[PDB]
This record gives sequence, structure tokens and C-alpha cells, in this order.
Amino acid sequence: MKKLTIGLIGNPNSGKTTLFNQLTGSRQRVGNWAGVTVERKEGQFSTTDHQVTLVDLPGTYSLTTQTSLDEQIACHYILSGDADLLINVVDASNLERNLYLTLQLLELGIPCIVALNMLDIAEKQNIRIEIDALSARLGCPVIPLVSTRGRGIEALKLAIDRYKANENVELVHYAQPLLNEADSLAKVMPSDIPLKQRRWLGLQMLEGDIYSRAYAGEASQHLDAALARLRNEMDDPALHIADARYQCIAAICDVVSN
Ligand SMILES: Nc1nc2c(ncn2[C@@H]2O[C@H](COP(=O)(O)OP(=O)(O)O)[C@@H](O)[C@H]2O)c(=O)[nH]1
Repeated sequence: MKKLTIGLIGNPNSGKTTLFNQLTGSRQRVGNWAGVTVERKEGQFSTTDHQVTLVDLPGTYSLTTQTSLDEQIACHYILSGDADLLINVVDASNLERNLYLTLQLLELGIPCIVALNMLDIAEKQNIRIEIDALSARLGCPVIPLVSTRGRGIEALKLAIDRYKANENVELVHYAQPLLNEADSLAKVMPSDIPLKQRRWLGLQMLEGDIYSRAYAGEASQHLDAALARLRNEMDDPALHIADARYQCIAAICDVVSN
């Protein structure tokens, strides 16, 4: 039977293993990622409507590439198109740090559900999150979990059964020239890669990500000239990409967290 395929992704020590184990139980297998010794781990569970294959991905701060294997493994999987959606396990006690990865996933346009974990930890650090406010800004569902107790697991399963395209909201606000160059690069990348993904790959190349150049086909030959123009228009275009992301996250966090 064709199963619904979900990628489980989050920072290290966010409750991803614990969430995975509560969801799949004994119904899991362990192997290795193709051509490396890093453990690949997946399992099974059901919701009301769906039979799910849950693929645990290695913990990572980001999808940007002495960049660990975990990170390239996670990014390569997200970019494959194998998953129908992702569950982004976010540690509510370190929200701003954890949202770097979330934004990366949201800019790629993959259907996403945020599992907001470590809520008790947030609580007793005197922080609470405005959950719908965060959902409104992310353009995707935000489901609160205390996953060691199994709290919100039913609500997470309910959200899987309602999965749909993220709201294509504006997130990071890049200077227009960076967007114009990302688009020029996008235009000449392989036609079968979705547009949002080609535009993401383009911004990553401009930022200095080397792995991304391998997806970009002949965009790779145009990159030096794109960077020549931007250096004439601004100080450190790559730093501007980065600050744009961090401004975005910080502004979200100001409103959502207290
Ligand atoms: N307080 C609390 N602890 C949690 C929660 N989820 C996981 N943990 C614990 O935090 C530690 C790290 O969790 P783990 O699932 O191993 O994280 P992973 O690296 O992302 O796979 C473990 O001891 C878990 O039992 C949660 O929602 N609340």
C-alpha cells in the first residue's frame, strides 16, 4: 500500500527521538543512510485516515552547507521529494535558535507541521508562547506537545489528517537585488525542480553554500557574475542574506514569546 511519508526534523536534543518512539513504538526499523554509516531510522503508525511512514532525520541546526554529515543528510532528504510532509520538532525553551531551521523548511515550501516541544521547560523558565500568533506568521500549523508524557500526540495526529500546503505568507524580507539574482539563477536551474526550491537554492548559492551548487545545474556558471554585481551594490551580500533571516526570527519572537 502507498503510505503517507513524513520526515521528522529538528535541532539536536529537541525531543525528536522521544516523539519518534511515542509515535512508532515497536514498529520501527534501523539501517544506515545510503553510502555512509550514519544510522537511518524509520517506523510506522496510524491516524484516523492514514497509514504513515515516519523517517527520523539526523538533528540539525540548519540545512546550510566543515559542515556535518547530519546536516547534508537532512537537507538531501528534504530536497528529494520523498516526504509528503514534515514534522518540525521545535524546542519551545530555545525558540529563536530552533526557528532558523523552521524558516529554511518554510522557504522551501514543503508542507509542514511544527511540533512545539519542551513546553514544561519553557513554562518553568517563565516563558509562554502565543501559539496561533506563531502559526499565523509561519503559515503552518503549530501543535503544542510535552512528548515524554504523550501530551498533544492526538492533536498532532489530527493535524496530520488535515495536512495541506502551507500558507504562502511572506517571511524573510530580502533586499530586492538578492531576490533578483536568486531568480536569475533559478531560471536556468533544472526545470523539474519546483520554483520555490530553485529560488531557495539560488539564495543559498549567493550565501556561499557549496552543496546547493550541485542541485543548480548550469546556474553554477552564472554565480560569480551574480556575486560581482551584489558586491558593487552592498557590503557582504552573504551577511545580508543571514541578517534578513535573523531579523525575521527576532521580530516573530518579540510578539510570540514572553
Ligand atoms: N521535559 C520534557 N522533556 C522532554 C520532552 N521531550 C523529550 N524530552 C527529554 O529530553 C531529552 C532529549 O530528548 P530526545 O527525545 O532524546 O531528543 P533528540 O536528540 O532530539 O532525539 C530526553 O531525556 C527526553 O526524555 C518534553 O516535551 N518535555
